[PDB]
Amino acid sequence: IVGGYTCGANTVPYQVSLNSGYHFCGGSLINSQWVVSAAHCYKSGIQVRLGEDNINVVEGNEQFISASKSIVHPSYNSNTLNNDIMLIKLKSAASLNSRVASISLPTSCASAGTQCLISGWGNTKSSGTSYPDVLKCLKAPILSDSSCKSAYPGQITSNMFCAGYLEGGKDSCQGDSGGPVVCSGKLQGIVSWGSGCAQKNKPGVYTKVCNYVSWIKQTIASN
Ligand SMILES: Cc1cc(Br)c([O-])c(-c2nc3cc(C(N)=[NH2+])ccc3[nH]2)c1
Ligand SMILES: [Ca+2]
Ligand SMILES: [Cl-]
Repeated sequence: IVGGYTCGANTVPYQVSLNSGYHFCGGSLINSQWVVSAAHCYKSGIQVRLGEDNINVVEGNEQFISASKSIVHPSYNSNTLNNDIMLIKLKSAASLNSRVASISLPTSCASAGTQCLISGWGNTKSSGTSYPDVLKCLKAPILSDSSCKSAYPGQITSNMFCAGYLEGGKDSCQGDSGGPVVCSGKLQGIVSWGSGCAQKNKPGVYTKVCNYVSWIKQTIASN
């Protein structure tokens, strides 16, 4: 997260860190046994780390659970990143409490101007790499579809939306991929891609979760 602030320990209880010997992507807990992340964060050997604040220190509240299976959307296109969503089933259910809690899926899509909270342990520098130890947060609005398409002509599908600042300086970045974009208490986006990080007129692009709620429910119900 570039231009964001320190969230504060456990203030984002649905945030998870996907780990393979190091943090490589974020994710959101939607119930005690399932996490939603981005398809491009897929790899085998994933350990889901819940209740984290400093990812390099065991401070208490952490729950480390191995992934039992990861389900990448069947129509995921790695070249366009269209359908960039993945579900991860945990080997055992997590213990939910005030520090580890799930976030609700939306019933309707959000409108442009909606203010959302984006969080993650991704890079904090737009020109260079500085990875933080604690969770960073950023409040960012959803942009209109015309501004989004004007910024990325021919690359925005109906399963994506832009959120951020066109002046540059505040944005999600590598390492934040897979994490949550929460607006009014509902998970509306998943950190997916963008051109560089925090560059002027190149806002972040997010997977539009409201388009996948029936797919997530049906897939969870059959697995
Ligand atoms: C080299 C590399 C590898 C991976 Br895997 C990423 O997810 C990314 C990446 N760049 C990103 C840029 C943004 C942004 N909002 N500007 C968001 C997620 C990103 N993820 C970059
Ligand atoms: Ca820790
Ligand atoms: Cl277009």
